[PDB]
Amino acid sequence: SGFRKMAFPSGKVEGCMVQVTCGTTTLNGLWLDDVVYCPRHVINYEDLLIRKSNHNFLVQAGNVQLRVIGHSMQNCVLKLKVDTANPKTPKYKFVRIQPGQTFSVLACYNGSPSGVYQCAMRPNFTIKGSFLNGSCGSVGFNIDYDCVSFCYMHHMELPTGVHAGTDLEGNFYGPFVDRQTAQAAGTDTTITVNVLAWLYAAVINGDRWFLNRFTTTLNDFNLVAMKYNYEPLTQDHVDILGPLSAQTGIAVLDMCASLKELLQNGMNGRTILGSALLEDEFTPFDVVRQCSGVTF
Amino acid sequence: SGFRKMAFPSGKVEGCMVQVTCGTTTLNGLWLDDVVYCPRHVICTSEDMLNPNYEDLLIRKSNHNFLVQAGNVQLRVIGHSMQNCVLKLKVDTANPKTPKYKFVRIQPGQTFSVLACYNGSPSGVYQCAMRPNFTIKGSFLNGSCGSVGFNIDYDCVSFCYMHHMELPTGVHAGTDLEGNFYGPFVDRQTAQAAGTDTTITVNVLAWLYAAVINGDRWFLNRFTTTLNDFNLVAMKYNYEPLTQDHVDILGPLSAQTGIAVLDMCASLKELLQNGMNGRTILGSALLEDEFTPFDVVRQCSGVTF
Ligand SMILES: CS(=O)(=O)Oc1ccc2cncc(NC(=O)Cc3cccc(Cl)c3)c2c1
Ligand SMILES: CS(=O)(=O)Oc1ccc2cncc(NC(=O)Cc3cccc(Cl)c3)c2c1
Ligand SMILES: [Cl-]
Repeated sequence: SGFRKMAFPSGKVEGCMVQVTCGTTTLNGLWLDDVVYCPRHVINYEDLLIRKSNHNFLVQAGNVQLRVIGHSMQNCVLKLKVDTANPKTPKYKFVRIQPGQTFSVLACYNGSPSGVYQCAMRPNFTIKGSFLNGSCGSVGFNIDYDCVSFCYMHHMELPTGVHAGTDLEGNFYGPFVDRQTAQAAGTDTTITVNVLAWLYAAVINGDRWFLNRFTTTLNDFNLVAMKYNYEPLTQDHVDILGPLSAQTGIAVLDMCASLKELLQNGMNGRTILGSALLEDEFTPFDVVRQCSGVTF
Repeated sequence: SGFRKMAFPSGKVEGCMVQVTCGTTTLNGLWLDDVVYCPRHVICTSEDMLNPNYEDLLIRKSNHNFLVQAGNVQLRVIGHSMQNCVLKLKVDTANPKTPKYKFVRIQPGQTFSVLACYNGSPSGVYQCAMRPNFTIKGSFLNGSCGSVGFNIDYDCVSFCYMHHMELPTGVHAGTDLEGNFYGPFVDRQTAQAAGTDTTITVNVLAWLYAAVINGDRWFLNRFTTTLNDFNLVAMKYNYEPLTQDHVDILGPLSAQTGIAVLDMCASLKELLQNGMNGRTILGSALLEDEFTPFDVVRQCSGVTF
């Protein structure tokens, strides 16, 4: 029993965190094999990069200084070739996630990991993270089997306190650029398939007060959900929730009618899994994993 | 900016998790130097759990009855002893991944990270608090016994909790790493129930100071309170009494934000009376009590927005 916002064990990622200094700027880098990946804003980026030499980049792994022997840029990520392969390099992949998907963030300062938390890529491509100055270069990841899938690298904070960054190939999530200009997150929406998954997790943990005898149609549900700034629910989402529907005995459009009643009438002083708000940062896969005990 | 429930990086603890098997029971152990620590109920059958005599069950065991597995390697058990509710298995190999560590016993209201494991394999990490009724609201399934709670301030891992059991309400009970239970619990399948739980007042106040640091002040009022009047009101909402120690501990946050502890107590009093009126505080519609004053100072900036 119990339902917590759970992050993946961070050890495989901790053994990759390094400190990258260029002039006055210090941020975090990801050391995989003989390459250190970090935000290019550590340095017209091609014009600024051409003026740099290998010895201008100081890379520190624990108490050891790594020697930079080459450098290149890929989109908004700087790739620093180092003379030493990381002996702690785990099995890994660079993957680009979609909005609604969740991941763990290992927040670092000066190449030293300080905390791990779980979060979701919002529909407006920002993340509601917890980052201070020096956090740049902190990474997002998932673990599937013994393989670390790196999906996010932190680049900046927006004026609303939310965060923006790139995949590990340097492509930003969202219409953001890595510069000091007028940038604002778009109007955000609630991740409907995730709220439904979280409602199924509450039923599994013995919370059924919100269940009712009613069912709905996908069309009627989407007409109602569009009124509350909820993301549209697709047939793919309905298919993905299939296993949880079979385990609890509540059809996806049956649970949608519960969500419709919760949206139109509120919680009436009640909570669901210790929350007075509808939680949208657990995917259907996160719910099945936390209510099954998958290990790494 | 931002405020998340943050856990410590778990790598230093992952390199200590092992699987302990005794007969049909399999659970987690903590391998530090040449000793594996695990719940003593690993020696029990389900029948034995009603009235187990651990001393009688342990005397019938030999070293080779305990199977310890670290990754794909079998460790050889060369000795065994019981200390309170923890079994200490002496092994022939010191853990090369043993971090700098300490065993610390925490008090209610204190927070810690939990590395939830099954079959000696870590599956997840989350942050939680020791409730005033000595239980923890964790997320654990069967096979999670032996998972540990810890804090990592600087380079030293402070082990404070080892998971032993789930109570009827879904909450969890366990021991410090010396085998002493937190709360009036026994490692026995007996009519045991968690006491009525209360809200950790000093933690809610710390979290209200964190909201002010992140630029939110809608909940403040022009009022103050005496400590006695605050406690008379707080007790009616099942909030823990606020002591002078708690007021002293909140001193730094009071100096940083410019809001006296007893003035923050007055906003808390008003929030309990009015609710949030459709508003949130740090993305929450409930008053959060699982961040200590120390957690707030660690996570938040030193400059108030
Ligand atoms: C603004 S500050 O308080 O001085 O420092 C912070 C604070 C929290 C912060 C949290 N995450 C990231 C930060 N850094 C930036 O956004 C730097 C920046 C600027 C322009 C363009 C880019 Cl790509 C990056 C943060 C800075
Ligand atoms: C056997 S079950 O209740 O269906 O599965 C669970 C579920 C969640 C669980 C979460 N933590 C621990 C579990 N196991 C026990 O409590 C074992 C036990 C029993 C009596 C006394 C003691 Cl000291 C220990 C859990 C079992
Ligand atoms: Cl303590």
